[PDB]
Amino acid sequence: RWRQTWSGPGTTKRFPETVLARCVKYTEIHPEMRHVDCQSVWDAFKGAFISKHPCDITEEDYQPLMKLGTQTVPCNKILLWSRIKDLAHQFTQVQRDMFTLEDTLLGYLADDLTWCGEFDTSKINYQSCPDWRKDCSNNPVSVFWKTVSRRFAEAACDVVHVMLDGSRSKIFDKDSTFGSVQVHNLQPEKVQTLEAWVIHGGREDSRDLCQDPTIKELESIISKRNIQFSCKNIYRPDKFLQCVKNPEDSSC
Ligand SMILES: NC(=O)c1ccc[n+]([C@@H]2O[C@H](COP(=O)(O)OP(=O)(O)OC[C@H]3O[C@@H](n4cnc5c(=O)[nH]c(N)nc54)[C@H](O)[C@@H]3O)[C@@H](O)[C@H]2O)c1
Repeated sequence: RWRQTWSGPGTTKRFPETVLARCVKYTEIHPEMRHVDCQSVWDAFKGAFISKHPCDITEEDYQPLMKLGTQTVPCNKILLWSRIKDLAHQFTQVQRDMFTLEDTLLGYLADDLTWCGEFDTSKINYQSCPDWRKDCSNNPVSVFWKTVSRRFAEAACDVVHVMLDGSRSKIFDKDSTFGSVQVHNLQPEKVQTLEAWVIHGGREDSRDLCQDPTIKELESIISKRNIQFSCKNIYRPDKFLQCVKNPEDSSC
């Protein structure tokens, strides 16, 4: 076929098999998630979007999945990120210094995957899925991520960290999931400080990007919520990762 329904990529090939194998892998590795039955997890995931108009998905559709994937994360060890997923994950890989959402069962199941169904049909749509901008925002992927990102922000306490891409037009973007959802769902009764790490993509020296207009916006939004704001430049992401792997000795 030469003309698809939606303007975005279709469900990832072997989506059922992949979600299930990820659930097996995760539950075998993480002892706290040993009680999880993976078929019922798959079934709840499936029940959220199958037979449903892929432009009419709600947070409620994902409630059975949220329940089965319930998980305690150390509240003071949360790492948020925005436009810098690779470094965030390489970082938390080193010695579980922290957790990203993709280190939870639910985030781990869905990471890098696309999925949608069809109204009045129980088929998975492997040909196309709604683009969140071109088509509609209430689609299975977008709704999933909004819901889990929010619950993950709500679980944080004490010092929360966020990695930001210092080479973006807007280092902090109000229209990102981080800026539109997570910053507004950090709980001021629990969260003492939001500390931003601004990751330089820029060669060598470079500016004090903690002074960037968008970082000041972030500071201002967070301060008006009664949460403290902290910022640090990461001038050389290569040296940072090395220092995390091997603290001191090296000129860290
Ligand atoms: N792992 C993920 O794919 C993912 C997707 C969406 C959200 N997250 C969580 O929010 C933060 C990252 O989201 P965000 O700040 O939007 O950063 P990015 O722009 O790099 O988002 C990653 C992808 O999510 C896609 N995506 C899909 N739907 C949307 C949407 O409705 N609004 C929106 N802003 N982005 C969307 C988008 O096209 C990107 O491909 C971070 O703390 C994660 O824990 C993670």
